[PDB]
Amino acid sequence: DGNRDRSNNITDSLANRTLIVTTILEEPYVMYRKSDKPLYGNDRFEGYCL
Repeated sequence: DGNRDRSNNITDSLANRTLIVTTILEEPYVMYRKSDKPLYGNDRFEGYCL
């Protein structure tokens, strides 16, 4: 078998993986959001990278 060699418009396996990303603090790419409440989760930041 020479194989069918499938190519898909969207290449993801149902998106069942948590991407591991490391970041640093730099304007305007990364900063804390302006709030007076404690920050939690993945939304403690904002900027171009997010």
